Amino acid sequence: KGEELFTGVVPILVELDGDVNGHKFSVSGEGEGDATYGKLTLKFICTTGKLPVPWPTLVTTLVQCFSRYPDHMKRHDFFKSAMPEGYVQERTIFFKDDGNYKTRAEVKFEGDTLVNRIELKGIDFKEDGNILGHKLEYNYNDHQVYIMADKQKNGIKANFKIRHNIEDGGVQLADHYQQNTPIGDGPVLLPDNHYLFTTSTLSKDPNEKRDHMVLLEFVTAD
Repeated sequence: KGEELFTGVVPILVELDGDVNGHKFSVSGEGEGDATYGKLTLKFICTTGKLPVPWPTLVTTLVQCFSRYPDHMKRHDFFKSAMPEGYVQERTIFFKDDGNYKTRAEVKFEGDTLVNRIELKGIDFKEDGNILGHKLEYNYNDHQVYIMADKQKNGIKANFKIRHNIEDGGVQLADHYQQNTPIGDGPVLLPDNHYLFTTSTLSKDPNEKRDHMVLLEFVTAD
């Protein structure tokens, strides 16, 4: 099936066109993924200058096909089954007391690379609040994601809340809303409702002079 496209180490390209309050920017990302361990290792660069948001607010947007699916549930794996034709991923993210993101993304194979292309638009943000005022710590507090099949769209939806640590105290809520649909026409594994558990560690690279993000991530399903 598609599951076989991930048996070993795959390369990962992430491209991101964004516009937040008219602050326009871009992020490109390279890395690889090993679905057998749901291990992601990734570097992201603001190839346009300084990132007008804090890196953590883009972690979610910046590949759930790489999550390690234990043997007994390989049949619930929409993300690998949509491949290589891929899936669209649309999200809407509400930052409690600030604006929000609208993100479209195409997650397909291109040659041997898994490519996550993304458009991100944001409106209604306060220019001195925690997002545009760069007020969040460079840490990540993951949260599980409840995956639910959307039989009418032939794919899945999801709703989950990320907590962002606020410099000097507090947490910024980021209410997440997600649907995925398949791109190709093959059949797809519509899955039973389940969880995806993510641990995420953002580091820097001491030899990169651009505004950037090193990210190591693990995702496994249950």
